[PDB]
Amino acid sequence: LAAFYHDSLDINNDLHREITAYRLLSKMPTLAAMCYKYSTGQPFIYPRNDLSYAENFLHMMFATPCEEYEVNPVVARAMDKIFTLHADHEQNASTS
Amino acid sequence: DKKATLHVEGKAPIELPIMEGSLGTPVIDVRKLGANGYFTFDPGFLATASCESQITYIDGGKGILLHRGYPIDQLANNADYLEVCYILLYGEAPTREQYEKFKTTVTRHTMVHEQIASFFHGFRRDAHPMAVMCGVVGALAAFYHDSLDINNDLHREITAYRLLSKMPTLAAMCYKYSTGQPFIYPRNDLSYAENFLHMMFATPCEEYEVNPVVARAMDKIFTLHADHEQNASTSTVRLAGSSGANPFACIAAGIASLWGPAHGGANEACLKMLEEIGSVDNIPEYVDRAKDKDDPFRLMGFGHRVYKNYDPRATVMRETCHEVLKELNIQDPLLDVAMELERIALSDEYFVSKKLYPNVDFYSGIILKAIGIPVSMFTVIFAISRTIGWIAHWNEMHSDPLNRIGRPRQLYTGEVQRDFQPMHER
Amino acid sequence: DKKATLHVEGKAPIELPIMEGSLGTPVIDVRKLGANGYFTFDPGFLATASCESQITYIDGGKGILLHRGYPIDQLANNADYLEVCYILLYGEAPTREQYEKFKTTVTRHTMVHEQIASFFHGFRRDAHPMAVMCGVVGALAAFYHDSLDINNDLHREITAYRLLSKMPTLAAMCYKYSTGQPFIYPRNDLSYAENFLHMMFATPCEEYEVNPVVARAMDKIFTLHADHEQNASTSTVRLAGSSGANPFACIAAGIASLWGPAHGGANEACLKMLEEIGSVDNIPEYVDRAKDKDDPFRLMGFGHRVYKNYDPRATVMRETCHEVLKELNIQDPLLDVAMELERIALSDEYFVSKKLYPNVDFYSGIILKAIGIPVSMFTVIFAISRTIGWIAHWNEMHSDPLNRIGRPRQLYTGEVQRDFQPMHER
Repeated sequence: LAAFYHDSLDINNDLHREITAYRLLSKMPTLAAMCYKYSTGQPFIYPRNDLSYAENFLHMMFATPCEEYEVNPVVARAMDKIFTLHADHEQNASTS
Repeated sequence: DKKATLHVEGKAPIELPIMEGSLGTPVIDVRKLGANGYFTFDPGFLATASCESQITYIDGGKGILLHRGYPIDQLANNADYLEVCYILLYGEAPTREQYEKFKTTVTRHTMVHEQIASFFHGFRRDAHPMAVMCGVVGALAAFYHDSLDINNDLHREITAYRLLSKMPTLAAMCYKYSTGQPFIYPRNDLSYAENFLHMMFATPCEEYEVNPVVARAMDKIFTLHADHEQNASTSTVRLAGSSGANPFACIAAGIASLWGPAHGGANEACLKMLEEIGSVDNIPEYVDRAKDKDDPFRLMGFGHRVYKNYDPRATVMRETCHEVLKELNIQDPLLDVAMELERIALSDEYFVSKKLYPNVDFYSGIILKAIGIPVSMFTVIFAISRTIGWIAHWNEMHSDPLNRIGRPRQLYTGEVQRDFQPMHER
Repeated sequence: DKKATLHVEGKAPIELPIMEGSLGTPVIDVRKLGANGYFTFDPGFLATASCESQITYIDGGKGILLHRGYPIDQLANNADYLEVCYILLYGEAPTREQYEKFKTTVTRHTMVHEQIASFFHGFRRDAHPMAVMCGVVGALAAFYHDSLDINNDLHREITAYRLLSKMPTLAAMCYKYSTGQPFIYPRNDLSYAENFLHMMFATPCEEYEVNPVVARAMDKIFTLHADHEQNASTSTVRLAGSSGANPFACIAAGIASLWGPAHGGANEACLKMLEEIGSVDNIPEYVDRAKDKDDPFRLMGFGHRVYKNYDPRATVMRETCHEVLKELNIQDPLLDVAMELERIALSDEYFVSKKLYPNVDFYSGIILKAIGIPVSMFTVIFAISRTIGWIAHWNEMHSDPLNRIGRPRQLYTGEVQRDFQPMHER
């Protein structure tokens, strides 16, 4: 990603910084599910706009081209909660 | 407890155990012949039983074909192919629950790993499909070799599911590859034969709907070619497996064998004979060129080397063929030719008398061509069907107490010992 | 013109022709046994001669190995491998001119098409080399299938040159592929064995100079494994070829066969036994664990199933092994172990009495490991050597008047005929 946007990207322009945050926020789950698909040798699954963010992650993770995958909403709820409870933690190794 | 005795001239009688099976020809046990200073001579092994087996029984003269004791006609009129596969693997008809579980599992393995899907781009698109099929089955060997302990009978069970589930996926991939169309993923709401045809013919441009008469036909085809006792390719699979070789590499060897025109070309040779006649007009003349013993032209697809009177697979294939043609209502000169040859075989005395009935190859060629399967794919389909028999033989071989590495003999006809002299000295 | 007679109990005597070769065991012709209502039973075909052949003669007890009548020791002490290959193909020692022409041709085919070089990227880099080797030989089949008429004996000659020239290129490619180093092109100023080692070990980072003692050793290794009469892999190549299969697919089947641990693992099993002993200290204790009949530990690489007294290949390999070790002057605990086992085998009565001499596998394992060839490549090297024997058998089979498709029999031990009832009715 760094390679790809480096030229368009002026870190002093606070508006480029806003776009950059949307980019990481939107793509991170797509890339995550891609790693999963890659490592197990299954095909990538495109995002579906009719899905919520957590729903959409699980779908990209577990769906196959072989049938309709239906995300169980208890699980989608759980995944949402997980994202939330790990969103931020003040200063710490990785944030620092 | 009988015995045969073999006498030479001034040597003592040799005693050889006679063994009998549940059915068919008794055998003379020659395992110890070598110690008495002879081997047998048997080109093609036409008289040599390499093994005991419980899978498939054939008695040609009487028109018998059995899988685990079940007659093929009853199997084909009353079971789907996967059920027949169950039988070949486990030795008994499954319960409904065992069958449901068997279908679910088959379905789960139907997708092919992306790494194996990539391997197609190793071939040119015009490579012959059986070739591609060999390579691709060899890739499976690469892929599972490390996880795979052939002594663990549970790895062997998984391996059979893998070939059973993937073989049609790979087959349809070869087809798509060679015509430059995109691969089609399996669909779980489809039956095994349905799913094959869909992966073969669907496109991303519309919904493809598999006609159920055709899906029925394809199922019947799989079934009627599932297994055939010992024969070039099955023996190849056993012989290669007797060294402890990876099962997928053994299957690949079987496919290599099947691809030989003398094992896997009968379907085509039969279409080729129809094109050679060209028109209904030319029937009687070509009829007579078959009859001319000195005329290279013979009728391909009539009578049988083994099912001399009646092949019970032919009766089913005949009925399936007529359904397909009525349903697709094709108009083609070669069909008419084919259909007229059939009327003649079934009336004309010389055909009824010389036992020259339209055989299983005749009808399966017609069905395959009528459903839009190209000639280059005929043997690959044979391969898809037979794979389940290969693997069951392989398994049975592996579980045999009498299993050991093959080392056939020869009769030496070459040079006697002579001294070699270095090139500088000549 | 003798005959054997086989008697049953109340049936008439059966008359079976006895055939004799130029050398070795006479054979009882059973081609017509079937018509009298029997087959033989012969697991492994240990007593069944599938064919006539002039290529290689073995008499184990007497320590004889002949290629077109030339004894292997004379061949190995006096010819290079390509000369031996010439002999296997054409049946006679070449003149100097025929040999020069033969070398030039071999050299011309040594490069592999870029399209075949690409096919490696189909595999993961850690795939087992024999696997890669199968696929890659299957790719050759794809590539030449259309140009290739197996009935044209001139296509068959070209095909043998192709396998002979490329097999070492592909072998070294598997090696480079699996270790992630770049491929090394053939060099025409090098000899065949020289050129193999160079393609195996050179890098773009400096001039690689092949040590000539090692190149000599590698040549000897090729030679001593060029051919071995009928056996799992060679029989596999014939059996698969009997259907008219593409020669490259037949070779691929042979490689599949060879890869089975019971055909191609002897070298390794022998290194594995050395690592298991670990130190000179542990010799006598492990010696005694071999002796314990109830102790799974046996000595791998001593004595022989076939060359019961003396393998004449072992004498040469012994001398080659000592040259290599003196030249490379390696210091390794496993070498010391190996060398001490050797001193013992050659003195200790129980070894000399039980005929447990250090065999051709013992020494070739040591040479291979000492020259930096990894274990994963041991069978691939066996495959490179043997390919020339495979192809000569294949050719001879194809030129046989008695050639026909194999269809071995079975003894049926399965279920008797039973009715099948549909699942809904159970």
